[PDB]
Amino acid sequence: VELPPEECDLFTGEWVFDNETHPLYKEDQCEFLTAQVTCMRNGRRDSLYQNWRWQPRDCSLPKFKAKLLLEKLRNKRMMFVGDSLNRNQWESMVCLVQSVVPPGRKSLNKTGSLSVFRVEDYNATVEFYWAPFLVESNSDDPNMHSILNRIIMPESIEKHGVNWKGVDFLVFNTYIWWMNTFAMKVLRGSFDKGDTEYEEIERPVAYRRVMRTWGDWVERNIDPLRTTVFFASMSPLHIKSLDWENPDGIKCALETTPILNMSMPFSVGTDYRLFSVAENVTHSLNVPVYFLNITKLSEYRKDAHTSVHTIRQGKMLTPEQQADPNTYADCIHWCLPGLPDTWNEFLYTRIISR
Ligand SMILES: *[C@@H]1O[C@H](CO)[C@@H](O[C@@H]2O[C@H](CO)[C@@H](O)[C@H](O)[C@H]2NC(C)=O)[C@H](O)[C@H]1NC(C)=O
Ligand SMILES: *[C@@H]1O[C@H](CO)[C@@H](O)[C@H](O)[C@H]1NC(C)=O
Ligand SMILES: *[C@@H]1O[C@H](CO)[C@@H](O)[C@H](O)[C@H]1NC(C)=O
Ligand SMILES: *[C@@H]1O[C@H](CO)[C@@H](O)[C@H](O)[C@H]1NC(C)=O
Ligand SMILES: *[C@@H]1O[C@H](CO)[C@@H](O)[C@H](O)[C@H]1NC(C)=O
Ligand SMILES: *[C@@H]1O[C@H](CO)[C@@H](O)[C@H](O)[C@H]1NC(C)=O
Ligand SMILES: [Ca+2]
Ligand SMILES: [Co+2]
Ligand SMILES: [Co+2]
Repeated sequence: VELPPEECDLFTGEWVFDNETHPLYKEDQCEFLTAQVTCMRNGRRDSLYQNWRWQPRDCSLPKFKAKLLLEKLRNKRMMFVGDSLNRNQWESMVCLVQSVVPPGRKSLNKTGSLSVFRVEDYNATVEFYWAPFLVESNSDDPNMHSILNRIIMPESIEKHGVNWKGVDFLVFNTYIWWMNTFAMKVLRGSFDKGDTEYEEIERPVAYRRVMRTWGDWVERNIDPLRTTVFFASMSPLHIKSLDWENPDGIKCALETTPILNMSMPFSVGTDYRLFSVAENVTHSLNVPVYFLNITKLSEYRKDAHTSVHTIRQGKMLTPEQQADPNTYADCIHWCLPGLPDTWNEFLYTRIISR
C-alpha cells in the first residue's frame, strides 16, 4: 500500500475509468444495502457509473484494503453524524468494511436515531447518527414523515453531543435540508419548553450560527489524540439537465457517464456560501478537522444518482413510476456501489495515514 504525501491535495484531480478496480464491491455482495440505494436490483441496467475512480492531481489514492482499515478500527467506533447523504456515506462504509468479514461476525442494530454496524472479530463499529441540521431541530427523528416547516435551534447541541462523546472517528455533515427554502426557520426559545415562535434567518447566517455551536462543542469535548474529526462538504444535486448543457435530458435520469470536459464551466446549484462557512469554521478550530472537500468532484457525477431506481414511502417505484423520471427521479441520493465509496476512500486514506 502506497500512502500519499501529507501535502497532496486529494480533492483536486479527475475521474478515471477503471473497471479493474472499481467498484470496490458489487451490490449483491452487500446484504446490508437498503432498498433506497440498490439501483441495479431496482431496475437500472447500465453499470458504467460503478467503474469510475477519482485520481488526485499529484498522487494516487492508496489501494483500499478493508483489513487495514479494520485494524485501525480495532476496539474503536466510527460515527457518521448528519443527514440522509451522510447515511448514504455510512451505508457505503459498511459495504467497504463488511467485504472481508465472514457471515455471522457482523450485525446491524438501529435504535432510535443511532444505527450501529458491528464487526465482531475487531470489536469495531461503523455508525450513523441522525442529526440533519447537527443542532437540535424539529426534524431529529429519522422515522418521522415529511413536514413542510423545519425549524432549528442554532445554539443547542448538547443533547445530540452526548451521543458523540468517546467516538474515535467522527464524520459530520449537513446540507440538503438547508436548501428547501430561501431562509431558515430559527426558534426563539426551546422545543422542550413548548416554545413555537420562530423567525426567518438568512441561510448562510443561520449556517454560520450552527457551525459555531458545533465547533465550540468540538473544541470542548474532543481530545485530538483519541478522536479524529472529519467534515464532509456539500453533496450536490443534479435536478436540471440544462445545467450541464444537456437541455434535452430529464433531470439526472438520462445520464450514464460523468461530466468529462474539464473546460466546460458549469453549476448544478450548490450553495457555495455554505461551503465557505464550513471550510472556514473547520480550519479555524483548535481541534484539527479534516475537511472532506467532495463537492466539485461530486458535481461531475451526473450519472451516479439513484434516479427512479429507488423507493418511495417505503416501496420500489413501479414500472409506471420509473417511466416518468421528470416526476419521480431522485437526483439527490447515490447508488451503492458508486460515488460515496470515493468519499470513503478519502476517509480510509486519512485513517491509514496516521
Ligand atoms: C476543493 O476541491 C476543488 C477541486 O475539486 C478545488 O478547486 C481546484 O483548486 C485547484 C488549486 O488547488 C485549481 O487549480 C483548480 O482549478 C480547482 N478546480 C476546480 C475544478 O475548481 C478547491 O480549491 C478545493 N477547496 C478547498 C478549500 O480545499
Ligand atoms: C472493462 O471495460 C472495457 C472498455 O469499456 C471493456 O472492453 C472490458 O470488457 C471491461 N472489463 C474487463 C475485460 O474486465
Ligand atoms: C470494544 O470497543 C469499545 C469501543 O471503543 C471499547 O470501549 C471497549 O472497551 C472494547 N472492548 C474490549 C473488551 O476491548
Ligand atoms: C440493539 O441495541 C439495543 C440497545 O438499545 C438493545 O436493547 C437490543 O437488544 C439490540 N437489538 C438487537 C436485535 O440486538
Ligand atoms: C469543452 O467545453 C468547452 C466550453 O464549453 C467547449 O469549447 C469545447 O468544445 C468542449 N470540448 C469538448 C466537448 O470536447
Ligand atoms: C471565509 O470564506 C471566504 C471564502 O471561502 C474568504 O474569502 C473569507 O476571507 C473567509 N473569512 C474568514 C473569517 O475566514
Ligand atoms: Ca510499497
Ligand atoms: Co490526465
Ligand atoms: Co472507547
